[PDB]
Amino acid sequence: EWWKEAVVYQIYPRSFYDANGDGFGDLQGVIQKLDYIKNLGADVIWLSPVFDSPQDDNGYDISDYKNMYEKFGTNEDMFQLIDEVHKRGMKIVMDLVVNHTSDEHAWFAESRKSKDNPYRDYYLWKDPKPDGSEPNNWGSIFSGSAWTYDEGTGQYYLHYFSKKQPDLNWENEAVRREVYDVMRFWMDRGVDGWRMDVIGSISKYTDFPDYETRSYIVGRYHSNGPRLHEFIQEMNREVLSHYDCMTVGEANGSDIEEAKKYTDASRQELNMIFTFEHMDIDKEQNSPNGKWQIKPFDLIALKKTMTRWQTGLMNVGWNTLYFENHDQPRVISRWGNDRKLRKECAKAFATVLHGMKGTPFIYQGEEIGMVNSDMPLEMYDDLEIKNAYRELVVENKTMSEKEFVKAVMIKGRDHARTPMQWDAGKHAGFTAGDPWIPVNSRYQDINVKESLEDQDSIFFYYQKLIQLRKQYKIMIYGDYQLLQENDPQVFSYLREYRGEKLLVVVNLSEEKALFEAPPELIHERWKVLISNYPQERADLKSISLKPYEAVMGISI
Ligand SMILES: OC[C@H]1NC[C@H](O)[C@@H](O)[C@@H]1O
Repeated sequence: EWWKEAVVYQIYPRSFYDANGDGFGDLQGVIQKLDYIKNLGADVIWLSPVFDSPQDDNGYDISDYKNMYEKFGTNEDMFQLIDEVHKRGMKIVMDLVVNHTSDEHAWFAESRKSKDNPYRDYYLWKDPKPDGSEPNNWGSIFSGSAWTYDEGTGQYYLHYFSKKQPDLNWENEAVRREVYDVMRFWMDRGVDGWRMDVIGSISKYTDFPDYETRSYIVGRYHSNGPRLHEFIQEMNREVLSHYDCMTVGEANGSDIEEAKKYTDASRQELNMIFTFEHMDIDKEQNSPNGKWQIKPFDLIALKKTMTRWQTGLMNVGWNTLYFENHDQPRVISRWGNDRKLRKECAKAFATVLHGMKGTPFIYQGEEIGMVNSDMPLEMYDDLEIKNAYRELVVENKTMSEKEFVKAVMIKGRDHARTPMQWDAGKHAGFTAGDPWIPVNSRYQDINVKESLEDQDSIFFYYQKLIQLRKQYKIMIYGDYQLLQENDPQVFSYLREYRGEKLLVVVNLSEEKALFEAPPELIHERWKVLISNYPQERADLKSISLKPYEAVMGISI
């Protein structure tokens, strides 16, 4: 169970480091930056997908599971990376993307040819309605219908994501066997585990029932299908049980009850899952604009949600801890201050997360406080934006252009995908060429070089949080109790382990706040383990908190 004690660094490789100068981050670039990641202190790297792919969804549309996309390199580069990771005592986790393939995968190129093609049932084909329309009213996560018509065979195929991402038919045992072969191919070559892309979607309701009623709907049927956990238990039996591996499922649609199904060790499924419930607190529940209908940051909602996951998986299963990935904006821009208080704010969110029970995930650039971009809408790359613009602004007019732009400036996935900022030179030192997407305009002030030269950097704060997790067993194995539950500024909680107490107090606001210890804790003596402000005190019975002040103390 080394995965319980791990800290994971997530790499989005096309934006991490470009070794050959074409503006596209590559595998040799990752290799050159492994020493940086090890010095930070992560011991597991999760690579977003580098498999061959036409890049309709930047690698999450896979056309060959057993070869690299040309701009990342060759399998020989991938094998070298695996060796270089292991040489440094680290582990490498790959992205398993098996809810769907590219429509340019050989399986689909065969499948679509005819209803009697041997690969026809590798995907999900349905007749039109009598009037020619789609089999049902299901929507794609990237706007529009979940179905696309094939003129040649007169049937629609299903895609929860883009039209170039047809969903695999997991009802077909041959499909499941192909997936397990891919897993064994890579695990036999040293891959230490898998992050499983939208694993909550692999089981469908084969009736494809309409949602109740907007033309296209995404809801309860898009995840948690009737055979989901049967399939994952099979995957464990056939593959995962045969390897010393780590698994994290990207569990779309997960609540805390579903998380127990996924992560209870006695169920022999996965080690941990990503949920979206803490990421969902700033969208309206059921707007036609989905994620783009933004609500202000609500700390009470964050506290209640994260607390439900800490208590729900306190003594069974295991949590993941994240605020950032390649699908989320920079958290300090989204929910905090990314200007005069950027360093304090970045360290505050880091303290909230890393003081909890679970496996922390650091997204590339989070550890230096990277921020959202001011680039104009036409410089965004993500197909999600182009498609939502068409549906929400042009066709349905449920958002004005101005409000859509404002929402994309807060939540667009490309705020995670601008190049990693290594120094204040050209293109922040990401590339000698022309980057595939613009470098954030603030890179001269925010970059790895200045971070390593500044003892007060966010980077060294993250490095210390990781050191503390390795030093203080209470951080890995202590229980969890929310304090000051209804305080709208202060996120405070207590971990307990073998008579020790860990107190975490974080002001997640720009204004002065007040922490008062619960009365039974007022006479404890504390050693401050970390704070984003200087501390010289052993009593924490009341703390007058400055903007974004974070304190972590251990009882003595
Ligand atoms: O594969 C579809 C979808 N799954 C979730 C991934 O994190 C996201 O980047 C991708 O677009």
